[PDB]
Amino acid sequence: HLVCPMSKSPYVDPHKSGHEIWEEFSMSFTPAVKEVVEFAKRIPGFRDLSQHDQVNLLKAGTFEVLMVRFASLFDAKERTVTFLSGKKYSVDDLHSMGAGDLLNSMFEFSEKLNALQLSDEEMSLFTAVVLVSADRSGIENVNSVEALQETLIRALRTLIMKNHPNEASIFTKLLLKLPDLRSLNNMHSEELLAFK
Ligand code: HEM
Repeated sequence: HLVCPMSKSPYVDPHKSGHEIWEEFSMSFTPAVKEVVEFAKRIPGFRDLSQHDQVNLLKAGTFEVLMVRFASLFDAKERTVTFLSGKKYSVDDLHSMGAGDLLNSMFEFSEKLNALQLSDEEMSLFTAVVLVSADRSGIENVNSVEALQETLIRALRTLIMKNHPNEASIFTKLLLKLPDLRSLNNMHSEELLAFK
């Protein structure tokens, strides 16, 4: 089994080589990855970062961007995960196929985010913040990335205050999702790299 919803299905043909399995999986997740690249190019200040820092932000942050974008695949009420094919699998079945604490943590994350029911504009600006907030270990011009982060966070505060003048705490709640995403990213990378 391959219990990642970026796949078309969690079932693996055991008579395929590791390479064929990855190739097929890549045909499923690659369009999503390319969509994050096009999204990043549309953050105006992103293009002013060095080419190295652009690539490194995408390398570190693509997972967190997609986690936000695809939080709606996790239906906490139905306890189902929708895979990129549109097929749905119960949490129980996925656990029997080898999913565990990480899947549970993503449900918890998605439930809390899904429940905020952000508008498209709010979700899009939050996602920009997520990308530019990516792990900085690979970054050559930290101050430039921090400046862009600050600019986007200010825009997000302004948008949230417009849209939620009596619930400003939504802005703080969104910032507090950043270390949660970093945790999901760390745990997920461990699972990704352990895949045999
Ligand atoms: C291109 C991006 C991604 C790749 C290449 C990838 C790959 C993988 C691989 C190889 C595994 C281990 C599968 C197994 O052992 O059965 C995994 C686990 C998983 N991934 Fe992904 N993934 C990606 C993005 C995402 C995203 C964006 C999400 C959430 C929206 C996600 C959700 C999950 C879940 C729920 C698991 C199982 C967690 C558990 O074991 O409890 N993946 N991923």
